[PDB]
Amino acid sequence: HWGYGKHNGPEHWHKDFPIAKGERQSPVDIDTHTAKYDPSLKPLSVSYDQATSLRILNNGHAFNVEFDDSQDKAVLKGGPLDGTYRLIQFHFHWGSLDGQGSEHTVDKKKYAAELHLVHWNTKYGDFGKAVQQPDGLAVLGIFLKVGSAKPGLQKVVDVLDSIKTKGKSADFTNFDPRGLLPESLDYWTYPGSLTTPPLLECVTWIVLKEPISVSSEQVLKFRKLNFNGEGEPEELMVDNWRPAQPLKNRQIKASFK
Ligand SMILES: NS(=O)(=O)/N=C1/NCCO1
Ligand SMILES: [Zn+2]
Repeated sequence: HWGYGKHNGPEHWHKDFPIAKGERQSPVDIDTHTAKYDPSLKPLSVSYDQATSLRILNNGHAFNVEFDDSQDKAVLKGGPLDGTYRLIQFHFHWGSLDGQGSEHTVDKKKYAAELHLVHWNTKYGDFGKAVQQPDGLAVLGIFLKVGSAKPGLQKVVDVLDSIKTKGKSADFTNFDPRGLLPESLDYWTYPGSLTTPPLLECVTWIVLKEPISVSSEQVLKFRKLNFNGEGEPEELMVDNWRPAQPLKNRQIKASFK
């Protein structure tokens, strides 16, 4: 199926998923001089104090930390958003080397990794219905640079040995995603898509300006995961990012002056 290799990676996805060449694909390069401060942006609200994490899964493309989204427990509101968006999962994209890994870029700069906190608009009832809507999803994107360790990441790092291969999962209750956030909530926003197949154009992207720092040891452990299943030849899970796509008829707005 689809993946990140030379024979099934981003250059091939359009054959099964023609929206790959659509009008609102993600990620994009964020040209900081072209982005415009938007005074209509209401304050952003990240309310994760009641989050209920459940499980961590290696899905063959990345690992997902999944949340109970059966009630408004961890929600995103404000900023460009109308209404309430419920956290369903987070995951990362990362590189083989520290100089690449992020999906979005900032003035063409690539970060070592990028965290995506995925939320769905509660007006549509379920995630599956939300992904049939142009305002179905909101993804909070956070860049990772290598420097000092991120303490709130370490519990994720330490469980990765138990989900090495595709299809493995582990309990991952009582994880607090507040520990993955930078100090500032300044952000850029634009309308886009999922960055993995099926590449659906349902996402309001909110990309924080401030990266979090993680240690070289932390990202090195991401790179020991495997794309393959148990019993198959080892394919390290690295370079699971889609490059920047054409901006087309979009404007990136900044929340900050
Ligand atoms: N990288 S991404 O756009 O968050 N992609 C997905 N796919 C399912 C939900 O999030
Ligand atoms: Zn993602």
